[PDB]
Amino acid sequence: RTVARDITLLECVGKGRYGEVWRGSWQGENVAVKIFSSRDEKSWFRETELYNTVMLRHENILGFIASDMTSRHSSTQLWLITHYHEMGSLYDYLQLTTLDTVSCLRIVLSIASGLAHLHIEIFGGKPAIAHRDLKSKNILVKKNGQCCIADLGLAVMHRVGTKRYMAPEVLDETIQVDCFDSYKRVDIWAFGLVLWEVARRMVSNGIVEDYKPPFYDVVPNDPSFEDMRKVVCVDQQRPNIPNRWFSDPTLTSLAKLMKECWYQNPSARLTALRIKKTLTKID
Ligand SMILES: COc1cc(-c2cncc(-c3ccc(C4CCN(C)CC4)cc3)c2C)cc(OC)c1OC
Ligand SMILES: COc1cc(-c2cncc(-c3ccc(C4CCN(C)CC4)cc3)c2C)cc(OC)c1OC
Ligand SMILES: COc1cc(-c2cncc(-c3ccc(C4CCN(C)CC4)cc3)c2C)cc(OC)c1OC
Repeated sequence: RTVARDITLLECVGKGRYGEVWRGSWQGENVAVKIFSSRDEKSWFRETELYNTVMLRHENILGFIASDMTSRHSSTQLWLITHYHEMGSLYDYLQLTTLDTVSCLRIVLSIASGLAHLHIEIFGGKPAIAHRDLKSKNILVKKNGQCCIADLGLAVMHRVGTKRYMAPEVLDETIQVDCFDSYKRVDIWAFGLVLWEVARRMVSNGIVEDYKPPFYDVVPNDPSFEDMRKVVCVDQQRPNIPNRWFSDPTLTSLAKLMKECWYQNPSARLTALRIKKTLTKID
């Protein structure tokens, strides 16, 4: 039996402290190849351990293909190989695309669908999973207008999260760390922020907001843990809802939904399944 494993790396589509992502080719088809820095080996191990536990398969979860460890002279090479989404991240896409009502709802309901799939325990099945680093750079846009959730390097089954998206209980270190539901409620906070980022790009009455990240007006770039704690915990600020949203029934409903993801009390926040149901009744 022939096992053709060689992947041709073609173009770098992302570089950071995590390492690099490449468009590659295997047997005539695009794949995405994440090459980990030694600094972030634990993210490869965690995502590989999760996929060795449960082979997640969902239209709104980035599709797993392979985990590879290769011995080198003086180092270990760690690759994660997935489906390739040529439209890139939601963060990328929102910069220079605006949305209509149908495309905005389709994006957010697809994210909610992927998140509820992670969060749910299925018996007889899958363990419940919290993501712990949900953000617009960790969501990819597919050609059919739905999105998928990426990067399970911090996920927990039943590195810290991106500080801009951290829930108040994470910033004030009150999170109930032994309690799995706490981690779902941290994802819901982050989902609300992503919902806000997308909703801003939905046109109503000839108006749209420019792309901005959550809290762009109250924290610096690369905000510190203290910068975030002061805004979110001490002053209890939340992202602005522009007046123009209140002329549009879809954005009026989405504003209500995002507020129900942002309660200071984590147990007051909506569940991913309740968010899905609410989105299916909008429009
Ligand atoms: C090891 O490494 C890599 C391997 C491959 C790869 C290439 N051809 C064929 C395969 C294959 C799949 C599945 C079976 C099954 C068939 C039914 N039988 C009852 C059990 C066995 C056999 C062979 C694979 C897995 C790709 C890779 O990357 C693109 C690899 O590198 C990560
Ligand atoms: C890793 O990824 C890819 C792998 C392959 C691939 C290559 N050789 C063989 C296979 C295979 C054959 C047969 C079985 C059996 C298992 C049990 N039996 C009861 C029925 C089915 C399983 C596996 C596959 C899946 C193709 C891919 O794409 C076309 C892959 O994706 C990029
Ligand atoms: C968030 O995280 C992961 C993401 C991915 C991933 C999957 N498909 C496509 C991409 C991508 C492709 C292309 C662009 C650009 C470049 C071409 N053009 C100039 C504009 C568009 C951006 C992004 C990525 C980055 C894979 C991962 O692992 C293998 C990730 O980590 C888990």
